[PDB]
Amino acid sequence: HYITYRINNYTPDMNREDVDYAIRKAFQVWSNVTPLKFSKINTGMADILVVFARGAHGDDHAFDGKGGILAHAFGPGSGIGGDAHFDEDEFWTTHSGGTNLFLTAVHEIGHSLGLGHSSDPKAVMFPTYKYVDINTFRLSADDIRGIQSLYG
Ligand SMILES: COc1ccc(-c2ccc(S(=O)(=O)c3ccccc3CC(=O)NO)cc2)cc1
Ligand SMILES: [Ca+2]
Ligand SMILES: [Ca+2]
Ligand SMILES: [Ca+2]
Ligand SMILES: [Zn+2]
Ligand SMILES: [Zn+2]
Repeated sequence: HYITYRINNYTPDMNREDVDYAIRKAFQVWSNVTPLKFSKINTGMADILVVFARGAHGDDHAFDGKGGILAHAFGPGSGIGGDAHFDEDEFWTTHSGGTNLFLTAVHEIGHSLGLGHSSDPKAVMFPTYKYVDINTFRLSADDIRGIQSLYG
């Protein structure tokens, strides 16, 4: 129940502190509904690596340029397992005006922890990006069902 994460690199779209905050808040969403304890590391071997990259980036799932696929993430495992990759050809944002990193990271971390996609459009795990005010964002009951089915 104790999972480490590291931010490999920072999108130039955002301030470094804003990337840190968005990612920290995204892990907090999942920690708030599970026994999971997440610890950020700055250097070293983490369970979950966060990476921004474009096109082909070393995993056999190349990105596709601006638009299309925004991000993907691997389920829990050794190596690339757990990692969450964000397509740098998107414009990552703290709020709107691009693709919101926090919301996207909530979705990807879901996959990092072993979740698939939901058929509930209110779930963060439903694979349609839609901006919502970050302060009013809430996991759906379907997301909570999924994650609690794995942890606890
Ligand atoms: C509410 O906040 C949200 C909800 C959903 C996502 C989300 C939605 C879609 C995608 S995507 O990369 O375009 C995509 C679209 C369809 C099928 C697969 C994918 C890849 C994917 O599911 N990555 O996790 C990636 C992230 C992002 C943020
Ligand atoms: Ca893309
Ligand atoms: Ca990993
Ligand atoms: Ca970018
Ligand atoms: Zn990748
Ligand atoms: Zn997804």
